Amino acid sequence: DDEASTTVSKTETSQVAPA
Repeated sequence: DDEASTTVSKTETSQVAPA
């Protein structure tokens, strides 16, 4: 829930969207 998009595909590219 840190990055909004998804739990599944939660990688570095996902983490970049907040930080």
